[PDB]
Amino acid sequence: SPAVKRLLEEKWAEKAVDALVKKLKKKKGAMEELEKALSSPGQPSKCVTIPRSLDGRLQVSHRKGLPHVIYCRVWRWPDLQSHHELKPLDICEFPFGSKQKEVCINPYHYKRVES
Amino acid sequence: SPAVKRLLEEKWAEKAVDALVKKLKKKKGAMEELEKALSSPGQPSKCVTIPRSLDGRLQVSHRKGLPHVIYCRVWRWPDLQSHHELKPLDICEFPFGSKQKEVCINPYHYKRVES
DNA sequence: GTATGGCGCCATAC
DNA sequence: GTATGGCGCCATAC
Ligand SMILES: [Zn+2]
Ligand SMILES: [Zn+2]
Repeated sequence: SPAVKRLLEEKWAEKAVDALVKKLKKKKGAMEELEKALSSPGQPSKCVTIPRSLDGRLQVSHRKGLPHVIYCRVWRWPDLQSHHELKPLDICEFPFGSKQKEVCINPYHYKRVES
Repeated sequence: SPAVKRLLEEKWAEKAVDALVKKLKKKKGAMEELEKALSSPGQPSKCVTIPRSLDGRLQVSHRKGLPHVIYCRVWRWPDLQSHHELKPLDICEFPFGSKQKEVCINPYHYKRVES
């Protein structure tokens, strides 16, 4: 209940972290990994995963988009448009490209590239 | 293209009339019936129908709600909450209650009842 | 029971 | 081809 506020158009992201924290409060020690990672981009951070839809897309308060794009745009670049502006760092084990069963929504595992 | 502007949070209704006009430009003389009806509540008005979903609900720019509630709230009471505040007039042949195959979204075929 | 909202699937706009 | 968005179906909150 207060985890959402601490992790935090504003009312749409609020609905998005909400969608997220519900998935993370269920995973083991998962909320903890994320709270630390919002603090330091340079400090090492563990992967925080959510399940992957067949589509790839995640729908949040009736808007539908890719998960790492969503949570980056909540926590880093609010002007972020599409996944092309994103690229995964070398740190991350479950990037969106990976097509693996889970997908990392830790916002600092990706850098923004304006092509 | 200009029909939408003439029939006309504002940018969500704009997306809704858009969803609508596309269905009406396909029906025969249907756009015409609606243009007249936005003018006069007291003047007699023909039914303007759209298809009915099994659910009943209509999704518009990612929000989902009942059709007569949507188009009433666009064109009459913007503070309208649920379908309980609505009741169909005696004029209408395809009210939402009717569960018929089409459904009348002419905003003036319904009156608002605060219970 | 009713209300509400996401996902897989599909249809349509570039 | 990629992007985008609605509907039927289902799962969950009252
Ligand atoms: Zn990662
Ligand atoms: Zn009618």
